[PDB]
Amino acid sequence: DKLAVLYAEHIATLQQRTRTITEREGLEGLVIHSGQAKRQFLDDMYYPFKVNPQFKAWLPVIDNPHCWIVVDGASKPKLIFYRPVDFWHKVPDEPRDFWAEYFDIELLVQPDQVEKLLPYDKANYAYIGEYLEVAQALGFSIMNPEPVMNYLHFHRAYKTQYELECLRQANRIAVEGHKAARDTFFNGGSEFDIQHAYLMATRQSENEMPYGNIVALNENCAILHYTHFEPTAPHTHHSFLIDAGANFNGYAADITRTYDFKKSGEFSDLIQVMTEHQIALGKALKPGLLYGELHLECHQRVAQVLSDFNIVKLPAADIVERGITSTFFPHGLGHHLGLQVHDMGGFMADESGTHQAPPEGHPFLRCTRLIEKNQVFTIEPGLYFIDSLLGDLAQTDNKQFINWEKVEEFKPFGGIRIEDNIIVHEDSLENMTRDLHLD
Amino acid sequence: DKLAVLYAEHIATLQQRTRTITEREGLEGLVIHSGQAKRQFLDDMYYPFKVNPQFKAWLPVIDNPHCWIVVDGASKPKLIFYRPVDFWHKVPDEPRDFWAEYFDIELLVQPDQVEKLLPYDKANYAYIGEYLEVAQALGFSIMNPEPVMNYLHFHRAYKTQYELECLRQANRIAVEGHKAARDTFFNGGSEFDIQHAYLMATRQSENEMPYGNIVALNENCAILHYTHFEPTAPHTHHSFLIDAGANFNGYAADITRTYDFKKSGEFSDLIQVMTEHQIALGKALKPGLLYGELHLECHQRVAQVLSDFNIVKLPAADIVERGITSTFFPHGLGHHLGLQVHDMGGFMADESGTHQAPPEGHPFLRCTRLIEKNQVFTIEPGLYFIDSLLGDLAQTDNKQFINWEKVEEFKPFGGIRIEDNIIVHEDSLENMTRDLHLD
Amino acid sequence: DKLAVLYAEHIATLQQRTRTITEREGLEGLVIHSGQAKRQFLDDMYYPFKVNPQFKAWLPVIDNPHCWIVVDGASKPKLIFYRPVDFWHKVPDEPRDFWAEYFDIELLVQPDQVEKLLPYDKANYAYIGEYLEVAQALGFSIMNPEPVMNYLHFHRAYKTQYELECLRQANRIAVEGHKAARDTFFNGGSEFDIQHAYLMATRQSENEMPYGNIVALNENCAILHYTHFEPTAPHTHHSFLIDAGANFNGYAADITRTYDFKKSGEFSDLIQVMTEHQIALGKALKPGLLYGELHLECHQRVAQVLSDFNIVKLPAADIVERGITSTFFPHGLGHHLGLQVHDMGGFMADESGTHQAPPEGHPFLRCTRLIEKNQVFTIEPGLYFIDSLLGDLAQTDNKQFINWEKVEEFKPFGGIRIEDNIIVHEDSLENMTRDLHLD
Amino acid sequence: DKLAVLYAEHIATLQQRTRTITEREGLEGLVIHSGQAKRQFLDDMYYPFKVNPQFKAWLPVIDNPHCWIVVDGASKPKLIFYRPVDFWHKVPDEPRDFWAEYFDIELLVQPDQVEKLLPYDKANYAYIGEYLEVAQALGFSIMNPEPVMNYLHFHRAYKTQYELECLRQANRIAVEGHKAARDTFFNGGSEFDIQHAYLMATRQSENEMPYGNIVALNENCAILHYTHFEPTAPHTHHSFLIDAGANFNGYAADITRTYDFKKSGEFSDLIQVMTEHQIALGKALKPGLLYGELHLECHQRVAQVLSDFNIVKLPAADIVERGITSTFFPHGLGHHLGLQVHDMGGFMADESGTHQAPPEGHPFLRCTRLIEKNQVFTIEPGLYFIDSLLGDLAQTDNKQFINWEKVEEFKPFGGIRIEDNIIVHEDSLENMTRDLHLD
Ligand SMILES: [Mn+2]
Ligand SMILES: [Mn+2]
Ligand SMILES: [Mn+2]
Ligand SMILES: [Mn+2]
Ligand SMILES: [Mn+2]
Ligand SMILES: [Mn+2]
Ligand SMILES: [Mn+2]
Ligand SMILES: [Mn+2]
Repeated sequence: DKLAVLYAEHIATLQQRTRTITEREGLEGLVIHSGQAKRQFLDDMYYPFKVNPQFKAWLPVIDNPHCWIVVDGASKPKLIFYRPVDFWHKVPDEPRDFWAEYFDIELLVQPDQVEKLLPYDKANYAYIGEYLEVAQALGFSIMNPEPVMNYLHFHRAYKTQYELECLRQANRIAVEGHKAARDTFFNGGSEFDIQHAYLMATRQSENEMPYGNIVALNENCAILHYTHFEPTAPHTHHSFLIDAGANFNGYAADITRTYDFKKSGEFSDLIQVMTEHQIALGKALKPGLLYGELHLECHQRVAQVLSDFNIVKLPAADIVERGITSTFFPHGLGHHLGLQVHDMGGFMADESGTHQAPPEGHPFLRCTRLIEKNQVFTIEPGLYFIDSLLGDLAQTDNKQFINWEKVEEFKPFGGIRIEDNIIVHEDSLENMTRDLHLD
Repeated sequence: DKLAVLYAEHIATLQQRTRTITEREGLEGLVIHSGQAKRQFLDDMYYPFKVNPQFKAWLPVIDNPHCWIVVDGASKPKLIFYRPVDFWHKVPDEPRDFWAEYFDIELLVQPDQVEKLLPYDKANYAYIGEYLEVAQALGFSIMNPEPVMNYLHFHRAYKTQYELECLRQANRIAVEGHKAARDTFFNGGSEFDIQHAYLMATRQSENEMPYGNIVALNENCAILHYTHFEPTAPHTHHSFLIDAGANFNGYAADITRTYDFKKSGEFSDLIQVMTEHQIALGKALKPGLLYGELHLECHQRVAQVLSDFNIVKLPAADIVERGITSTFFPHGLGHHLGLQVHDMGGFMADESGTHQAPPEGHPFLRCTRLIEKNQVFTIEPGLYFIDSLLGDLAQTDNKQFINWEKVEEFKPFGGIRIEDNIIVHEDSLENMTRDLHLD
Repeated sequence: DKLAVLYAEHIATLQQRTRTITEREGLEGLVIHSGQAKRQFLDDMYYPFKVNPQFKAWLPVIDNPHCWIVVDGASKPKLIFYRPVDFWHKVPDEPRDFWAEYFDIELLVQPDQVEKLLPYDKANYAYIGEYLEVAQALGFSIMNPEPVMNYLHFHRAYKTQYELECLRQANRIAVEGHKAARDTFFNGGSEFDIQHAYLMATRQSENEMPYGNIVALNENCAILHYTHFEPTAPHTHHSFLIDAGANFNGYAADITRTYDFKKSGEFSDLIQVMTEHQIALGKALKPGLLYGELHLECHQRVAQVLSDFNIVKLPAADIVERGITSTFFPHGLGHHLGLQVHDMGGFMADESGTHQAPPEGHPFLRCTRLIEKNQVFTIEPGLYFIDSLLGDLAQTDNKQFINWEKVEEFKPFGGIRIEDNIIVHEDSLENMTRDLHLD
Repeated sequence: DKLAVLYAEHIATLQQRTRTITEREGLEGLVIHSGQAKRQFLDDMYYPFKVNPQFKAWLPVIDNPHCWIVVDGASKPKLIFYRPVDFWHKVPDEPRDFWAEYFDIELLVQPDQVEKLLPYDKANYAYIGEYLEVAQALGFSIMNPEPVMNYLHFHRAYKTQYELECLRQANRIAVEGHKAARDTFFNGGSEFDIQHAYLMATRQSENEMPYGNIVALNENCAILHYTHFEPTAPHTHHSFLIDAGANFNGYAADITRTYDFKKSGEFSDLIQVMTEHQIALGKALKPGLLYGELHLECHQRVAQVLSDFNIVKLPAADIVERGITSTFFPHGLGHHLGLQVHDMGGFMADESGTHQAPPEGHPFLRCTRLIEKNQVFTIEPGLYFIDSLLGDLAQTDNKQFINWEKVEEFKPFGGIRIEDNIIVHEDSLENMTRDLHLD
């Protein structure tokens, strides 16, 4: 109904985008491959299927390989839809969903008989997909050409109204998970118990999550890419960090929340100050401003928190210029969000694919691109107590400046990250995460 | 300590098998590659890791890519063990578990720094792994030679005592899952709720499962490769079929049970009668018998049930000779079980790789090989009410013989399968599943 | 094959222990004598053969005298095997059991032709055996020296996985006995019929039993060391108490069960709660705990049962404080079990041999030693109505605290003992008896 | 009542025998020790009690150690009777049996205090017992003096009218036993099953048996000291050799029978012929004939059977001269029987102890002594096909003579032995075995 309608402009929007770049590069159209299931070595099991982002761009079909889109930006889009008819599979209906009518559908019953339903002459058609050799075998010659990719990847930054609804919906699901996650941390459950409380509340499986959820207690908070889910709970609960999203129609939420168990004490106050910095950095988004500048203001804000709590025995500004903040805040402030979690385009200046330079002493910044309307961002300010980095700084001459007596008090809490998913409109911001009553 | 003691003899066995086939095929040794992480197309997210079965045949390291085993059956096996030390990950400990003692362990910090740690001259070493291009770049020319793969796959039928213990231990975990899934069925939970109770009880995540679990309610029970998990319950609970295992040290369990929701009933009775055949089929495993024959026996048994219950209006003997049983029982009785769920060597007559022909009527049978001691099997007799297969039979000259009214009564219950994991001993059968008092 | 595989580590372990103690005490090795058959005074009949425990420690040859072991913990163990070849006995083919390969076996034809095969200079060998006058005669000087006996007896508490499997296997057999014995009790069989049913089911003779079975009906249950087997049944069957085990490869089961003839009654109730105390006392075994204390914990469990059943008219705590419990429960809770029923090392705190003080309440205790993993225990809590012991309590201060009217009610039923055999693991207890599903 | 009256003559008959030898050797009397329970090496378990034959020659007390008889052959004998009073054993009744009134009974409650109930001056008393060390401690100087031993042993050959009833009561029991044994053989029971049917029917334990029953099937029959009891039955049933007795009041039976499973064939005929010969040997007992000759007569009969059946080509008498009957009949013909199975005196010429010479050909014989009245005997004529002896025969110049094709047809049946317990009278014979109609 609501989403169904917003889709019509989605198509038109893409249809145009296709026309522009097809006709510009001398192509008669694109052929976009959802992809294939990957078989495990020597085995008859498969890896969980992951759809070509460039395919699901067009429609919410994320769970079906051997699917093909042919589009030129002029003719109605033709879709080749894998619907096999074996007795061991639930024979699903012919596509009668909202997106169906917007495509010329042909049913493919066996993955090898595609070679007939694709254009006879594939000399001016671009294959957009992973399986290069499977392409060649079919007749294709042009395969993922950089101008088409660079161009398509630039305009992915600009979401249609359909996309923006999808992302809103993804956050709604995620937020529900986060509440169930939070509640089981206060009951004293294990990492494993929490992860499965989240999945339970989202009503999504481990493999539907758009990224592997990070569910950390105590020290594990500090570990940024903490994958493991400890089945037994710790002897004592101090801190809980969860970074977990959800899927809707190919679009990802991405929400991080840190919690103190005692709701009081130095760590409790540390999160609340960081929250203040987060929300502020959340509102600082506006078109015209380069994303890199918010990243510089984040280091400024952390430096302040490090000064005020006497983790570092220096004024805010001296902490920044010395390069100390990077030990406690080693990662980007955030990134574009959408079909892919770390979404495409966030480094680009123009549709050619030209790189937008990163600032000051942060040459690895994820998202540096000029903020515009219809762009969706993450805001992930972090403050961590990581041993390997604290160890590296201990060797460095800055060692004298660090209050190690304070650091050691915090190590059992691990660290903090707070992440929201923000839409930038023309004269307003839509904090999708905070608009849904998640503290 | 028990597992540890069995493991010395595991190494001795594999060293001997390795010495036999390397000598036999003119090889100086062989190099077994754990595998790599697969990056998703155009993305920075990866697929879940899946260790090379040939790698995990040696030791229970299933979570670690960029690991290499160099082995000739005479020298102490060399283990190149991936252990990166980055600040965003929890530093893993140097391998110190029971198996470490049995390998000369060198640590590998960067995957591409492996060049220096493999044999200088890879002339007569066979690479065993998925990643052929990498093998070539490193200088290997022999890769997965059929003679070696066939030999190893043949002898994988004969479990060491180490392996049988692993498999036992796997069953033990899976049963905890089965118990919890059953209880939540009888409390009127959804397919999803059930699945997540299984995960909760076994304390293993979705991707730790040896295979995608099948959690079906009522009508989904007839769908053999049912993968979906309905978040919402059906309105009325009739039947529940769960086929789900567990991992221990790289060895799978593989258990199916069917339940009726009501205490009693027609389907209730069909379950227990089917259960009676499954036990008897389980007991009919005896060395020097061709598995194929038990499959034939299964068809006889399934016929008797179809006759007795008045689903088909013929005597059991007519039902087999008319071909009717296939419609209700279309798959194999079972398979070898081990490192792989459909384990290697199961179609083999000898260690060259030569096929053992299956029975005339069912030429698509999995397990055809001569039963022997120290082999582990499944026994999955089934009776399903499958639409596409029933339709097909309504077209044939057997339509008159089917009680379509009684077939319609059962359709809401879907189908039945009951699967156990049995080790075959010299003068006894150990039914790992039933020893654990699951019912 | 399972036990065969475990044996390897067994030999290793014993070798290590031998080498440790033989070096420590300046011994070049030790000689371990199986024993001899004892002739009956003035007769040409012999007593039944009872192999030296120190001999069977190494291998399961328990029915052969004139066998010798020479070991230093380093060189391959020598076995002098007695193999007489006269027409009047069945000459079995040379040793080819799973243990053969581990020994340099030299055949002995005549027991007095052994001096040829033993070390010429016996100065630094210790003789371990009973037959001292034979030791001296062959040239031995050191015999059963305390330093060595003590060491071997201390580490006998730590069972190899082989030894644990042996002990499980003995329980398997014993349990078959207890079922048959229980059954013929309920069929109104005599003590003699029960015994012979036990032997019939265990498929072991009287002389193969690791101890003289206790098989007691009615009032005989009150007699702790009841060796008689009354051939005619009593007039009424009230109670039955069987303490009986089995042999496997030289290791002992030691199970006790008591039953009421009617399933109902007060005595019946008493069994049920004694059972519940016995189970709990079973689960209370833990590494880092003096068995001593578990003995006391029993006493207060016993008192509570006497309180709850109007046998003693005091609150639990005072009952144990007076010394009332020791009349109804006049023996130890249990003992180490292994090669010997009351296995060695039970009361030592160190491998020197020095004692482990019993609690202040009782200085009679068999087993006082600090519990650890890979140690096997009996839990024999009991409550009896012995006249003699009740007669002494009549002649003391606490005489007017007892319910003589209630005691006479129980005296037809004799008493209760409930004995299990439990292996202590690191983070679990394995109750061998109850794992086999004898109630 | 019946044997209660024959006891007084028994006592008296001994009182004389004593007086005679005590007077003659100049001793004030004898002290006869029942014995002691032997402790197992390093253990708290004991061997089963075996009573001093000399102690049980007076009365039937076979179950009780630490009993002492003081007897001079003049006064009424004294009996120290072990009667402990502890809470772990049944306290039995003060002797009130048919022998108690003939002894001045003194009660012993603790073995340690026996040197106070015995004579002050032990200088002129002989200790008769096994425990030479315990004697010295008590003060005895004379121990087991040969003149006395030889005398009592000589006269043991002459049974009192009491002793002859006892051995009649033992034979009654054994034969019930033997019937069960035969029945379960035909029913296809194992050696173990047969043995326990025997013990069940006799209502006596293994250790109550006067000797180790020999229960042999098939090829085991050829084995003379076959002690094993095979728990599983053999493939096919052919033959069955049992040699098992019983006990009454310290007096042994000793009966052997052989059977054929088919009641027809050549082996069935060989038994039948051998049992005629056996009965004819059992009738050829006459006072005044030296047993030595019966053996020779025996050897000449077996010879006949070896010529009749084509085992040996030669005629009866040549067989005997060539010495070849010692290959098929290599043991004695029989022996005196009483308190001990191979009873005392059977090699003695007179009461001094001088040995009666055995027949020239066979110095290796038990019984050589002249047959007289009141002397009980065994006749064990045997024919066996023993590989050991038949190997010694084929490597001599008598190979040619025997029929090797024929022996190989009998080897499956092993051998034959038939044994009866006969009282020799003045003008009659009393075959106690066959008088109770066992065939
Ligand atoms: Mn995130
Ligand atoms: Mn993010
Ligand atoms: Mn299966
Ligand atoms: Mn399965
Ligand atoms: Mn015990
Ligand atoms: Mn016991
Ligand atoms: Mn005999
Ligand atoms: Mn005899």
